[PDB]
Amino acid sequence: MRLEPEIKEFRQERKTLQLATVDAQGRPNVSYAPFVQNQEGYFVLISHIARHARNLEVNPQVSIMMIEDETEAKQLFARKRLTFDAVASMVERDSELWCQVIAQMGERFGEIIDGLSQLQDFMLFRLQPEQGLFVKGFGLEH
Amino acid sequence: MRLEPEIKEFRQERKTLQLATVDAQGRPNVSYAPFVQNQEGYFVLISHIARHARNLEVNPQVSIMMIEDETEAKQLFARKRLTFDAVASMVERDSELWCQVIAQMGERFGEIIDGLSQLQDFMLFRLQPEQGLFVKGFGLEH
Repeated sequence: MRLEPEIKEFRQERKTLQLATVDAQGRPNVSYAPFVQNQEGYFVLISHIARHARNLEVNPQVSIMMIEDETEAKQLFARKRLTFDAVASMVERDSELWCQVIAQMGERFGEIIDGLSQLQDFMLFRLQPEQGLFVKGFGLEH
Repeated sequence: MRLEPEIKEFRQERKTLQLATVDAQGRPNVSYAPFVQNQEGYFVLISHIARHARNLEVNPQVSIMMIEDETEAKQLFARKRLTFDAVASMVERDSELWCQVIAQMGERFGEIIDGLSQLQDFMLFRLQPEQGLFVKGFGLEH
């Protein structure tokens, strides 16, 4: 497959981001979150109870990775993946952006989003890429 | 399944760690690496060319996650997973621990290890847990 269409198929199939966040003193945390993406950036809906949400609140930098499953990988030392760093911003509840992304998320993930989007500790973060994109295992590399 | 056997099964079946590292100014990076574990800690063999290896060298804190695959998860918003923070240290090439761990890795991962263990950019890091372990999706929770 050609590079560009393979990237597209991958972004459409993968439902989760792996995230590296940091607290105010720069202690690292790794976590994951289901996501949707659109013209405004990548969006995750996560719990303030968990560290990654409290981290993105105080220190709005994230390293993001979208990666194929261990069991799907031809080569474990070369998992097909897309990686990029981003700047995090919280999305105001019930704002126009909020309603759009929640809608999108419901469409991708279904009923579950109904409950989650009601809970006060669940915050919506917009993540916007800034320093490039790394792509491994696509096109000529597949 | 009971908690303890379910954890045992997971660590045996899961072959990579997802890593959150930080550079000298505390900027996050997300990555992954095949691992082995033994009584000396968790071990990953990674390239100094890549950011995570240079991060671990200069700022040796890391957040580690072992996580079930996306396509296998019953619920995407509750992927079964183990998470822990750790301290990293570099293992001296051709030292006793190096030879011990390379043999273990070759056993888990096969001949690929023969090549990587000979590339000078590939370094062996020991990751040791310092602040307990978070267990999500096991035993009574399953």
